Amino acid sequence: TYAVAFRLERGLVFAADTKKLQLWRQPGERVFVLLSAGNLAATQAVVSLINEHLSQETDDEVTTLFTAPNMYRAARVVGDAVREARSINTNFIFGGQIKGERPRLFQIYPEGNFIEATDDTPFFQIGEHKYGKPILDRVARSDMRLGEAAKLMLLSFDPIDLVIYERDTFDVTREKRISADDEYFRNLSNAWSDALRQAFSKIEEFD
Amino acid sequence: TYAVAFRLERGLVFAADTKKLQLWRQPGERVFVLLSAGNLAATQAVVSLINEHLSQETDDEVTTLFTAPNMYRAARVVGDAVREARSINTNFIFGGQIKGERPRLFQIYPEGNFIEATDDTPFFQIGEHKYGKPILDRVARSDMRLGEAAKLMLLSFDSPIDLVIYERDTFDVTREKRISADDEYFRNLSNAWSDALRQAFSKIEE
Repeated sequence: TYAVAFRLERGLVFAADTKKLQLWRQPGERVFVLLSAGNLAATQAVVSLINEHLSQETDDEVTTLFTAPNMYRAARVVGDAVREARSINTNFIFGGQIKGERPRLFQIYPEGNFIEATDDTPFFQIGEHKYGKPILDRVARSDMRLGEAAKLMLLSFDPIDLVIYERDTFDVTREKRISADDEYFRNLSNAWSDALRQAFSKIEEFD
Repeated sequence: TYAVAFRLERGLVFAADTKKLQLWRQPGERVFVLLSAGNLAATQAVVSLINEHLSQETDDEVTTLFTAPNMYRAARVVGDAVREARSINTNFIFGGQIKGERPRLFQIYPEGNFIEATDDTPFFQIGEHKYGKPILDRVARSDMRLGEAAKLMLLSFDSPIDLVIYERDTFDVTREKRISADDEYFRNLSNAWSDALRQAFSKIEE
């Protein structure tokens, strides 16, 4: 499998093929999205540990997703789960927003350490292969619209769960599953062939 | 690691990143190119078996690269070496031309069986990741110019790179060079591709 996420000024966009996209939410206060591109047992193990602490934790000092005061602290909670799940290979992407702070996006490595998305590096890719990485490197900007980034991300896939998180909304109203049978996806793909052909036609003319 | 080849009306183009590109030739008569996407030992074992039959073969009925009457028969020689090398799990690409026949291109699997390039899909890719497959699927044409195809192969890859261009009916390979990352021509082409992609994406935002 493959998954990809973008951090933009207007918010966050998450995409993963076929659940590979996991959602936590306290209405008005916080939203979290975890993307996975490992095996099904590995995703469930990490999700179960996160949920165990939310549902059964007795110790007040242990930080959970719902007591984390900021997104860095929340990323450390997910980092702990990813590390501990190995006891029960691939990276995870974790992003979201807590009230009082900007939306933030992280890539979690197997040992629980992570890196954060920046202005210069506004997206993360996970899976066996980082599909369409050159197209993202060349075209992506942190000030693109959420719908524009969603389109660019879908063209890098070559059944897809797509989630657009709008900054300061604390919900996932703009969520959608996109099949091969979908109408707009085929028409977008057709337009992308013609545009790439025209683009390369100008490259061959340019020389 | 990566290699790619194109079968065009005007000839053949071969590319591999960093030899993983191997040449054989008889002036005016035949030319062959092997591309590898495995370790040094696997590539070396296959090449050494091909050359062993060319240099030391006592049995005249055994087909070699220089006795093969056509490129299908030449591909079977390479297939035998690829299979026998595993005695001493990566694909190879094999292409060339023998006098009296069109240029032909093949992808060899680990057991020595192969498939030939058709004009529907005029290219092969081998390695861990088939880098740029979607760009090649969308843009590649069998009627492209040789330089045009080479540019598409490098731009779709978007990684030095060893490149070989064979012109149809010449039966020699001269256009062979190692393209570094700092090369000024590849820089200018890369910058033009970014802008062309940005223009292309701007048209689909609409």
